Amino acid sequence: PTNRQIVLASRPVGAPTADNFALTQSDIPTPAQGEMLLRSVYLSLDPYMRGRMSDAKSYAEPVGIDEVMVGGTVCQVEASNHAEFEVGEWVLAYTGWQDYALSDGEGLIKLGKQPSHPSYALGVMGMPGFTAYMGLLDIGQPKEGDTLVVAAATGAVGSMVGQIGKLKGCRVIGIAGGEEKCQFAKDTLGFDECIDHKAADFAEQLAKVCHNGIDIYFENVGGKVFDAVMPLLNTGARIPLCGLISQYNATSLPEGPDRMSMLMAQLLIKRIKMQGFIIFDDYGHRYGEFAADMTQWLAQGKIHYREHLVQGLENAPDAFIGLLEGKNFGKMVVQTNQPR
Amino acid sequence: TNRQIVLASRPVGAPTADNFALTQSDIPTPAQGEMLLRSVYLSLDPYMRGRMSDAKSYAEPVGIDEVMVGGTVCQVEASNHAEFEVGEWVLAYTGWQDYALSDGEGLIKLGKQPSHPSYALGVMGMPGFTAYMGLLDIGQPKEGDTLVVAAATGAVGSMVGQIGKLKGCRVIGIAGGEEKCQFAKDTLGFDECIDHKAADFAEQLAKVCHNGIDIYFENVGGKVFDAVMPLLNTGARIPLCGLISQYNATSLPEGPDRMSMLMAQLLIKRIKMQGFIIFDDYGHRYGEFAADMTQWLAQGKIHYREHLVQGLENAPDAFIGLLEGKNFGKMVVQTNQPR
Repeated sequence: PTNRQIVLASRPVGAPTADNFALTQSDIPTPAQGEMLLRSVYLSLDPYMRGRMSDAKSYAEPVGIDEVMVGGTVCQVEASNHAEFEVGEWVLAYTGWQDYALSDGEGLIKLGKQPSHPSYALGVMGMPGFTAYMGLLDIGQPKEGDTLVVAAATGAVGSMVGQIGKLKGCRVIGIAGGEEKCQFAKDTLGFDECIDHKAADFAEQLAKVCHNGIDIYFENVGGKVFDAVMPLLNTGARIPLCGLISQYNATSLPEGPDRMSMLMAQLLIKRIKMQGFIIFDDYGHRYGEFAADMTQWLAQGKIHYREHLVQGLENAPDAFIGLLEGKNFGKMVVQTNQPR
Repeated sequence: TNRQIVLASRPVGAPTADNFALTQSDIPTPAQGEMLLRSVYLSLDPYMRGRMSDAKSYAEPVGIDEVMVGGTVCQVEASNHAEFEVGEWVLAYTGWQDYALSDGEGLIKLGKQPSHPSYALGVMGMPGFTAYMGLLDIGQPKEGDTLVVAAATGAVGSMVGQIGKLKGCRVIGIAGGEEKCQFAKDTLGFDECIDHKAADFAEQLAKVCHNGIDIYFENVGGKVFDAVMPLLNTGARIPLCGLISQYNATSLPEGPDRMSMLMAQLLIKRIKMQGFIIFDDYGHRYGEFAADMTQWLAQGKIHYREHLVQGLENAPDAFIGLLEGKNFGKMVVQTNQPR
């Protein structure tokens, strides 16, 4: 009768390794009046967690040494003394890489006692879909005929961005690692083109398919991908800035002269809006509209959601390492437990 | 004769007199549906430094032996348009010359006998409008926002700070040397103004920006932005209007590449950085701007300083003086006595 936990053993140096994570046990905490006990079924693994393990200054305190790794979870209520929550109720929570956690109410019921595809609340109906929706529609502001480019195209956020872009009237050009993912983005995700960033002539290929330039670049990756994108940006382009995965493993900045002023020069001469956003901020007023649109778009067949499910909490570290290596196909989720 | 100041050679580093040549040409003839404009006032502005360089930009570089570009206040010497009558004052973009042809694209301002017509190059023109569009549409100031703007006593910067103040911002200027900083505070209504020549500039800025920076109106870039960047708040906004500090640069700064550090900061602080060029199509906004600024002027909330230099042939030296920061207020050159 134990709460297993994956904790941060040490901060990664470059790419995370198994040694950076430790599996530990703890007595199941007891809900103390007005609280409830959540038991996890699904755990989301996402690229932004790499940043959360690092000491870099960020939007949140880094995960402490020997503290439980953080993350979104789909749980059911094991026991409740809240009691606006009944036992057996499924919930979207943020309880991290463990079996159990206490909660004073902050999640959202999803979708009750017997929901269909509850793991979807971690993907298309959850944070990655909402990230795409908010970033693309509010910052990108797609118009009919806009050219939209997004990297990590077959990943959770990117695939949502591309498909929402397509239904909003964009020409959609993906960027992804390897020909199989590029072919999947075109064949199944409805991308107009998808360019392999591993190709020796990656930048020329991108330029070739973006023959009318780029109006929206949804930024997930940074690094060499953004370097290929930048010269193709159109006047009045928009750049929703969501993540910079390519640099999360860096231990130093690139050599060579400082190009920071070149970025600023380009934003000016092309009149570009570049805007960062963090999806965990207070967008409560927007969840409902998002949920309504996405439910409709899924039903209309305009959204294809791919899930990558790994069994076992103890496999979360290797799965997470696998995710960062690009050995994932679609949104990565770990089933931590059999449901009750 | 139509005198012209032409680009003789592209500047290397700071412009010199040799980069400019004075030439003459026969006064052009308006050919039916056209008109002949005769300049009275010529605007001199920092962005012209960029127009002289070979750099890729929003506009084609000024050609060698071509007439220098710029906003002008002219009157109609002769018109066959003829929605324009002779003697009518106009805001145009005819550059550093006495005369030029026009098929109508300017705006009548303010008729045959306007008050302060040179103001259409300043508080009521491009610098005022630049400040207005950048600050209000991109900056979106709220009461209590801390606004920082460099080149604080320059034309755009002065307007940004004063519009910022009347929108409820705490306004911190940045300028070169103690006199401009004192003038910004005493005459332009800046709450503070920090000397960017000070060895502890960055700490001085941090000291007065004790609750951080919510809006940074970017005119300058370089060392100033380097001091600003760590002080930016979550949700900050950065209207990007110019980068004067690098207009003289012949190479990129040394040291490792910080492009990814800027991008990381824009993400973790959820910042909006947005370039804009004031010569784009904002025609639909001109009336609202003129109306708002007329009101703010009447309300005593806007102090406009003009620096008027006599003689077209002094435009090169005046402009060089402007870039050296030897200007006080908006630089205008009177090219001719009016008719």
